[PDB]
Amino acid sequence: LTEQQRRELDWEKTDGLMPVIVQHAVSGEVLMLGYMNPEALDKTIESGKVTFFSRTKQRLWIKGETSGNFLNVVSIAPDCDNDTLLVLANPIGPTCHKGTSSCFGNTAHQWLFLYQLEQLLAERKYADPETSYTAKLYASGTKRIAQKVGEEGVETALAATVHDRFELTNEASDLMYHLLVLLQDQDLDLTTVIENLHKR
Amino acid sequence: TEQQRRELDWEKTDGLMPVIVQHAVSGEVLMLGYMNPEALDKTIESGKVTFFSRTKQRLWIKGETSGNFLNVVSIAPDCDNDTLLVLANPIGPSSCFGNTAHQWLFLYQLEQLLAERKYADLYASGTKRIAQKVGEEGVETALAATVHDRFELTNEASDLMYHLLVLLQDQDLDLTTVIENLHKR
Ligand SMILES: [Mg+2]
Ligand SMILES: [Zn+2]
Ligand SMILES: [Zn+2]
Ligand SMILES: [Zn+2]
Ligand SMILES: [Zn+2]
Ligand SMILES: [Zn+2]
Repeated sequence: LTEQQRRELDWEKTDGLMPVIVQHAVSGEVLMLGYMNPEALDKTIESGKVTFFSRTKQRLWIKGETSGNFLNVVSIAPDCDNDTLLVLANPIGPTCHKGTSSCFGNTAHQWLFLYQLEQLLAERKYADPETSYTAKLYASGTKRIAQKVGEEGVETALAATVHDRFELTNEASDLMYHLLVLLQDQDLDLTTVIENLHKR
Repeated sequence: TEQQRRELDWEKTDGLMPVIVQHAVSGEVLMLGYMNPEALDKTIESGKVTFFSRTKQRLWIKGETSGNFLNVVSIAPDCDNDTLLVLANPIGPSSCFGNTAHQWLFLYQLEQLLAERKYADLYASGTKRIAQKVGEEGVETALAATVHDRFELTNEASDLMYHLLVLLQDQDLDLTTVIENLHKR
């Protein structure tokens, strides 16, 4: 937030309490909505931790003050008419008091599933070979996982070349699953790949 | 939903519920508006996002000025029932929040741009040439992982994703269709 951006925030239209959307800075999941006054926004900038004004306790509260689940600020932006902020943040622990990542429960944009799939495949690392197909892959060693990425790339190429769109959909799915596993096996992740793509 | 609307905390929000609109596919936050109970009713029945103007100016279907409507996919309350999250599909341009975007949004945008570059100065070389790039970079990804060169593996996985998007677009598919396919398994 530039100084002039903060000058243009419409506190009078919001009656000194600005609605603030907190979104996961990587996955795009909407985590919560809270409210800020000028001092909450200022403490948010200075500390790097999302800080709200609690009308209940009529005090500032850094989200995580009593839970341990903080939101590390990555970015802050106003909307087109300056009466709502979007904070992109990294949660250190789950955001909702129900033990789950979002205060909005189980409604999620389509692409979130890919991120959740990766998360699941990254938990199954180092968690014994009949828990899942994934764990047994992990146990097979890097060479066998890479072998499946290679095979699935071949199947994807061939199904496209034959113009069998339904087979291309399924082999592309296989490719993605095994690529996720292979990246996890090498201490990487799709986020790293997307970043590398972004730089180019 | 029945119970969910029974349980919305209309009194806490002085009759006006904050409403986050988020792209149903990509996750981009598009806007924040406000809804009174009739605005939410009209939104549910019409399938188009309908707000109540906070200044004074009546009900208002998003797009009744511009042609840019939002088609409802999903509506959820947060945990203390004083904010709604609406997932919707826009029909007309993109976010009221400027350039800010979560990291994975870039993948979605890359796909879009790749579609827009069917008409530039790979695509022209046929399905076979793209499929060749996919197969070769699968090989290179497998080899780089196998020798534990994480930098090369990052670059090769990146090539592989980019060309996979090109191939899907070439066969009138996209990564959203693949993500949904993985979902149903
Ligand atoms: Mg390559
Ligand atoms: Zn606004
Ligand atoms: Zn919550
Ligand atoms: Zn396959
Ligand atoms: Zn709660
Ligand atoms: Zn709430």
